[PDB]
Amino acid sequence: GMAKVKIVGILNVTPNSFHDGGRFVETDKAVVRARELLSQGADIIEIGGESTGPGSNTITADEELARIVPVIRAIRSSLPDANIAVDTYKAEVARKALELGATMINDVSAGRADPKLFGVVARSNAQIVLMYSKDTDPHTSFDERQYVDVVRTVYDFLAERKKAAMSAGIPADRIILDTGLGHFVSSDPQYSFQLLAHLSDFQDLGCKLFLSPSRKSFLAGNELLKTADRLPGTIAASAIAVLHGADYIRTHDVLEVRRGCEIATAINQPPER
Amino acid sequence: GMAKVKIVGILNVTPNSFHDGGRFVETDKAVVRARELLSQGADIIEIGGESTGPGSNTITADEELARIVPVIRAIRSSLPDANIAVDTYKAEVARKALELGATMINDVSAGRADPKLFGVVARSNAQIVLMYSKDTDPHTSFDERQYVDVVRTVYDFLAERKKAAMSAGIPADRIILDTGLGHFVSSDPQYSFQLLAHLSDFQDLGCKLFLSPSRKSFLAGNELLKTADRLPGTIAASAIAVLHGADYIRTHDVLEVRRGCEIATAINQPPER
Ligand SMILES: Nc1nc2ncc(COP(=O)(O)OP(=O)(O)O)nc2c(=O)[nH]1
Ligand SMILES: Nc1nc2ncc(COP(=O)(O)OP(=O)(O)O)nc2c(=O)[nH]1
Ligand SMILES: [Cl-]
Ligand SMILES: [Cl-]
Ligand SMILES: [Cl-]
Ligand SMILES: [Cl-]
Ligand SMILES: [Cl-]
Ligand SMILES: [Cl-]
Repeated sequence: GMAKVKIVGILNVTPNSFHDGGRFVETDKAVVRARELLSQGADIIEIGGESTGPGSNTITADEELARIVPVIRAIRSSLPDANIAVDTYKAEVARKALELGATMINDVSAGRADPKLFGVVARSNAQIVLMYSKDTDPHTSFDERQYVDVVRTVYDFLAERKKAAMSAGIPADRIILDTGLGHFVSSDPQYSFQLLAHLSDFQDLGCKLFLSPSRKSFLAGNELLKTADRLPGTIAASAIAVLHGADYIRTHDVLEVRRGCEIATAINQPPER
Repeated sequence: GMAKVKIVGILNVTPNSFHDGGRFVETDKAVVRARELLSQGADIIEIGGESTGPGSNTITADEELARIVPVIRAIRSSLPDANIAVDTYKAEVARKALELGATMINDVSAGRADPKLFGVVARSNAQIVLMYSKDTDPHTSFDERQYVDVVRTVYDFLAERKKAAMSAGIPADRIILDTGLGHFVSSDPQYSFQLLAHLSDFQDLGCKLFLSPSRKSFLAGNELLKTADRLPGTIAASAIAVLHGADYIRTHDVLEVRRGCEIATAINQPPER
């Protein structure tokens, strides 16, 4: 029987008032959202303290740890079975995250931002998700980047990042590959669609596949739909991704995306003979 | 550029009180639903007066025409551009439907229930949709029918129904094939999934493909979801169907299914070179 896709629930820690204090309130609400993520069917709770999309702000390592360290401590204290991923590109944030018990590190830079992040992951058993980004900056930008063949560019990029991660001590069975979607690839939505169509081409690299459509820009369509109207598109994009080899789906709509991806897994399942 | 999938909006005419009178009220509401179907993006309005799923009731031809004849007359009077399909298996209902201006006839029996339906369609330019059904009765039944290979059984069935429709005078470019889904195939949901997986195998028959996941039984999943919770599953099933060759998608959720299927069409679209 074909195994299910693992749903990665998103849990971003963004302070209400970015002044001093009031973080105890923000930690309490983050545990509430994490419990609802689990109750909707999420297999992994991805805690991140720094947004990396276009228009996002760069935050220091001290501020990043100030946001996620209380959250990880609270979740692993009351929900010790829940597997936790941490969305970070700093080696210092990853080190403290792995000490607390995080089992996965999502690096939007694919180890490029902090040269010491690869080794910190290697000295553990944590898995790492290398995502393709059109920019060296982990904070992607609004740019209608064009490609002669986006599939070859992303394939060759992830191939050399996997080699760089293996040379740092991370085995291939602990490396997860993310072709990137939306603005990370291009503000031209055609290239996110082409990557979804040829997702199975990346399985030759021998690593589990990680994708996050999650109401991104490329799901706007001809109607120029905004975020509130992208749920049908993100269900279809995530389902077709699972049909084309995606092992992880990172989304904000855990309940609906899991139920849609469950249909894709059932379509991929041959009969019981 | 790859053409879009044509969304078929469902419009069932079921009397409120099945007594005498009050049909003028039911005709007025049916035009309202038809306008909303068009405004959500439906390309065809499918008007049917007889449900054919399990537990449905068999109605006479006089009653069937009593329900749909005022509806078709009202829609084609105020919305003369709207293309109209009629869900019927009776040659008499199809004849009156084609005279009023219907451009498509959806026959759940694939011409088996009324031997004269094929010829009535042939004396017109209307397209016909032949759907596979496990039962000779157009009203399908609750039955966990098993198959050695459901794909071969449905393929050979549609192949001989197409030959029977061509021998009756209907050209191949006016024949649309529906493998059937849900209870029409089997109350065992595995076979609807296997048909979706191998939908592209039916393109060898040389006809446009017609599918209607539309919150059927097989989308219940392990959670045993009921109809209200099947919208994510029906978006994923319809999108994967379009990815696998479906030219028509018949649904109740026109707005969401069209937006999800639009993502599938964009994934199927190769770059502009
Ligand atoms: N591995 C991976 N990580 C990511 N992190 C952030 C975002 C930003 O996308 P978005 O859907 O807007 O999520 P958020 O609202 O948390 O920024 N996308 C990815 C992604 O696509 N892949
Ligand atoms: N060609 C075709 N015709 C059909 N007519 C009725 C139903 C019944 O399915 P359902 O989703 O329950 O629609 P309704 O609520 O109108 O009965 N399904 C099909 C179908 O799958 N294919
Ligand atoms: Cl290039
Ligand atoms: Cl390649
Ligand atoms: Cl956006
Ligand atoms: Cl059999
Ligand atoms: Cl076959
Ligand atoms: Cl049902």
